[PDB]
Amino acid sequence: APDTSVSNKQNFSTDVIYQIFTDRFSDGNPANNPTGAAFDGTCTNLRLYCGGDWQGIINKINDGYLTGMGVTAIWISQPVENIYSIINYSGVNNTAYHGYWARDFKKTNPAYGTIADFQNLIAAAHAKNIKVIIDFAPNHTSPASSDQPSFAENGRLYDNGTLLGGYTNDTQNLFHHNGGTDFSTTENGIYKNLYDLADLNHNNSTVDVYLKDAIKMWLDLGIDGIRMNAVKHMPFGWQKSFMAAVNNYKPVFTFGQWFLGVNEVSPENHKFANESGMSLLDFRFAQKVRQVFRDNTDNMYGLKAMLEGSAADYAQVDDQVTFIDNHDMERFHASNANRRKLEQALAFTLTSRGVPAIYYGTEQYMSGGTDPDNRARIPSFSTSTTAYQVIQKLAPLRKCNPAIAYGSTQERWINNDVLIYERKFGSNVAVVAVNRNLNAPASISGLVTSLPQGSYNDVLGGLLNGNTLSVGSGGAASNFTLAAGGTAVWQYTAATATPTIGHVGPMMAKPGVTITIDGRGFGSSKGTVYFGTTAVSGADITSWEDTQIKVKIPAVAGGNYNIKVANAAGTASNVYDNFEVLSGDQVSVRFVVNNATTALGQNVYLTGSVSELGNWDPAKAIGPMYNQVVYQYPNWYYDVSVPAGKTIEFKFLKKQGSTVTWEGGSNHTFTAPSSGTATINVNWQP
Ligand SMILES: OC[C@H]1O[C@@H]2O[C@H]3[C@H](O)[C@@H](O)[C@@H](O[C@H]4[C@H](O)[C@@H](O)[C@@H](O[C@H]5[C@H](O)[C@@H](O)[C@@H](O[C@H]6[C@H](O)[C@@H](O)[C@@H](O[C@H]7[C@H](O)[C@@H](O)[C@@H](O[C@H]8[C@H](O)[C@@H](O)[C@@H](O[C@H]9[C@H](O)[C@@H](O)[C@@H](O[C@H]1[C@H](O)[C@H]2O)O[C@@H]9CO)O[C@@H]8CO)O[C@@H]7CO)O[C@@H]6CO)O[C@@H]5CO)O[C@@H]4CO)O[C@@H]3CO
Ligand SMILES: OC[C@H]1O[C@@H]2O[C@H]3[C@H](O)[C@@H](O)[C@@H](O[C@H]4[C@H](O)[C@@H](O)[C@@H](O[C@H]5[C@H](O)[C@@H](O)[C@@H](O[C@H]6[C@H](O)[C@@H](O)[C@@H](O[C@H]7[C@H](O)[C@@H](O)[C@@H](O[C@H]8[C@H](O)[C@@H](O)[C@@H](O[C@H]9[C@H](O)[C@@H](O)[C@@H](O[C@H]1[C@H](O)[C@H]2O)O[C@@H]9CO)O[C@@H]8CO)O[C@@H]7CO)O[C@@H]6CO)O[C@@H]5CO)O[C@@H]4CO)O[C@@H]3CO
Ligand SMILES: OC[C@H]1O[C@@H]2O[C@H]3[C@H](O)[C@@H](O)[C@@H](O[C@H]4[C@H](O)[C@@H](O)[C@@H](O[C@H]5[C@H](O)[C@@H](O)[C@@H](O[C@H]6[C@H](O)[C@@H](O)[C@@H](O[C@H]7[C@H](O)[C@@H](O)[C@@H](O[C@H]8[C@H](O)[C@@H](O)[C@@H](O[C@H]9[C@H](O)[C@@H](O)[C@@H](O[C@H]1[C@H](O)[C@H]2O)O[C@@H]9CO)O[C@@H]8CO)O[C@@H]7CO)O[C@@H]6CO)O[C@@H]5CO)O[C@@H]4CO)O[C@@H]3CO
Ligand SMILES: OC[C@H]1O[C@H](O[C@H]2[C@H](O)[C@@H](O)[C@@H](O)O[C@@H]2CO)[C@H](O)[C@@H](O)[C@@H]1O
Ligand SMILES: [Ca+2]
Ligand SMILES: [Ca+2]
Ligand SMILES: [Ca+2]
Repeated sequence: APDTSVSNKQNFSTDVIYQIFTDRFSDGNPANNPTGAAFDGTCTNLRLYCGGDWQGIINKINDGYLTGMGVTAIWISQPVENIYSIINYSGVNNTAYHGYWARDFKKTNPAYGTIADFQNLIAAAHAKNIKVIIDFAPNHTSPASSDQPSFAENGRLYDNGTLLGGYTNDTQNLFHHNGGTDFSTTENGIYKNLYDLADLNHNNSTVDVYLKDAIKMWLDLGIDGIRMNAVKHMPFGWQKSFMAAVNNYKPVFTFGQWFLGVNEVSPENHKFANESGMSLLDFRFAQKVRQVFRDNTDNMYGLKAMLEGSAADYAQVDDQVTFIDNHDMERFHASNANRRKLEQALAFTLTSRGVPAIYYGTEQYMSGGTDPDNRARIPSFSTSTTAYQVIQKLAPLRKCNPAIAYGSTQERWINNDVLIYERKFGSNVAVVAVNRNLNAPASISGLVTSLPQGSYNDVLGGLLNGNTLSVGSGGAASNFTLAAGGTAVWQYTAATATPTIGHVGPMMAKPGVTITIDGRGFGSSKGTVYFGTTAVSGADITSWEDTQIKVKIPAVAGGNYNIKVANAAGTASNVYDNFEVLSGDQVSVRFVVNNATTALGQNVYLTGSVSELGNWDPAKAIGPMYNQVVYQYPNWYYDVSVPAGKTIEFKFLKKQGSTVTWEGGSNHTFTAPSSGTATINVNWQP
């Protein structure tokens, strides 16, 4: 199938995700509704179950609501069994309607449906060219009272019905007992409880092996993607090991939730997206959008800065899942705000780089404050809304115009309130004009584009007061007036002659695993694939078509390789960098070094004889390591993904900037577990 096929689990850049709060979408089966104090059929008490389930999703998939909108993928609440308790938080009853309080990762949440129901949902979706993404929160189980065991379900973790352990009397140390996080530091938010939620200990072999086995069941069930909950609250090294487990089995597009506040630009976050094996929800993008289009706290120069910066900071900016709101923030549409603000933010998002995600009901102009007022039941299934039509008109462009799915992004015209940007990929172009100023039109002169000479009709058909464009020679557009609150889209599509790679997934795996290379101009006859200088052709190239190529990763040494391809004629494509070839199956190992004294600003890192540890290159060292929670300075610790069963030599370094101090003596050595976890403890050698 082609790159845009529903069968493409490794690429969502040509799709448009619709995030569904399962309980608040559609109750397709009243028979599975919880009862009594745990239920409110009228969905007035937004903290109880409202009855929304998987059958309801199936129904809306079958009645054209989602298809008619151009939605090609859905992101649903965590499907696993949650606790059944009703939690009283200061006179307020609560339930796990949101699916974030897991109790058994190998079972379904009855409220949502059964295993069969889930299977039916997968089949119904795939039958309508709709991919299924599931939320997965392996950070914790549920709320628990380390003091009072009778509280809730004591954060009890079950394994397909078999109790593994609870928060109280945690002799096995399935959980963390480091108190609660104040979000003061990254390490603080990782090894301490998220609120009162029982923090799972991924360095516990039973926990590590359990979770990995769990996701495998869901993969076997047919999921096309994973949305990892609170990734900034789990060990990065462990998550890499988790992603390797997924990629080395059945790779599916995975993105994590790493919240970013207004104006927050974090290198840690960039590094995670660039090296974890998963992408992220674009909070940087979402927060700037809200400033620019919703709150009026930044102008188009901020949007432009975000677009340029993000393209340079994220190795795979096209893998970042964009959005304008979600279940953890005020609904984008303010009760008395001008609807055009939402329509414009949506139009911008749908035509921008990455993977667009639309919070359910956005298209019905739902308003609401923070939890749980942002999770009201969808008020209508109308297709006549302006927002609904904007999506219906733009969403499909991600499939028919590779410029929008894989194209670069360039600012072509700009001022305080106006942004005109261009997307380009092969013989495809798209230009988007946006005037956020709802009371003042703008005069556009001097606009230059990559569009071929001619007249271009607004794809939105003037729905958002757009207009026709006139392109002359050199691609210079004739003067035009951009209406107040105007938004227009102009495009050009044609067959691409030369091989051009627009996407690669997954971006991290061990040799032998099959990767998907998408783009255009590959030709119909098998060509060549390059991993760095290594050439791959013939049998290992499972399939080759103009837009998609499936090839097995060659048995090259672990490392970072640049991906390139050549058509049958020998014509080379562009280079898609940052591909990580694993040294093999991975395991999460905790490295601990004692007595590593440093000065303020100086940190300790880990370097080793394998690519997973940077092959002795300080620039590629692992860290900086932690020294507050699990161990205290001068003791340092860190959880790293390493090649399972390999004898590895390592050493520690002290670094300030790029200046590096090597641990003295000889190399430390150890053999990585064949499965599960392990902890290596050593003293820093002078
Ligand atoms: O059971 C807990 C909830 O679980 C479910 O939520 C999940 C999220 O849906 C999921 O997407 C993900 O999101 C979390 C993310 O992983 C974290 O990194 C972090 O993300 C950022 C956060 O979103 C930002 O808003 C911000 O937080 C700051 C906050 O904005 C700021 O105001 C302040 O917060 C303090 C409040 O101001 C103060 O009033 C008090 O809050 C109380 C709260 O009022 C009270 O009602 C009670 O909260 C209950 C809640 O009412 C319940 O509904 C239930 O929520 C569950 C959700 O419904 C699920 O969807 O349980 C809650 C907790 O028991 O208690 C609160 C605190 O005791 O204190 C606030 C904290 O000081 O400061 C914060 C921090 O700066 O920054 C974050 C990044 O640093 O949080 C995301 C949302 O939790 O994971 C969730 C967990 O599965
Ligand atoms: O949340 C706290 C801060 O978080 C963020 O900081 C991160 C850093 O930016 C990042 O680089 C990294 O830091 C690591 C650092 O790089 C490593 O070197 C290592 O540090 C260890 C150090 O090498 C060891 O020598 C030792 O430090 C000793 C230190 O040498 C010695 O002087 C003494 O320290 C005393 C202070 O000198 C003294 O002044 C006082 O400290 C006060 C502090 O002066 C005061 O301002 C106040 O600090 C605030 C701070 O101002 C706030 O901005 C906020 O800081 C956060 C950063 O902004 C974030 O970027 O909160 C702070 C807490 O109040 O209060 C301090 C105490 O009241 O007393 C000190 C003790 O006598 O002793 C120390 C200890 O032996 O140990 C170092 C680590 O223990 O590790 C660093 C972090 O682990 O990571 C940071 C967090 O992720
Ligand atoms: O492929 C090459 C090697 O790559 C890998 O090596 C990595 C290290 O394992 C790893 O630890 C890290 O190294 C850093 C080190 O940990 C830090 O401590 C520091 O090192 C500096 C050191 O602390 C300083 O004192 C100084 O070293 C001086 C040394 O003390 C001094 O005696 C003299 O060295 C001479 C030797 O004494 C002498 O015996 C002879 O060495 C022979 C060697 O005995 C013989 O076996 C053979 O060596 C092979 C080696 O066996 C192979 O395995 C292979 O090594 C690789 C490592 O295995 C990888 O892990 O190649 C070697 C060379 O072919 O042949 C040797 C030469 O005949 O000669 C020595 C020099 O003539 O002088 C030195 C310098 O004054 O400096 C050190 C560095 O400044 O920093 C290290 C990183 O720079 O990373 C390594 C990868 O870079
Ligand atoms: O003509 C090329 C020129 O186009 C854009 O410049 C605009 C500018 O953004 C407007 O604010 C206004 O000054 O009109 C200019 C066109 O004359 C691009 O921004 C700029 O990079 C480019 O050179
Ligand atoms: Ca139901
Ligand atoms: Ca945690
Ligand atoms: Ca790249």
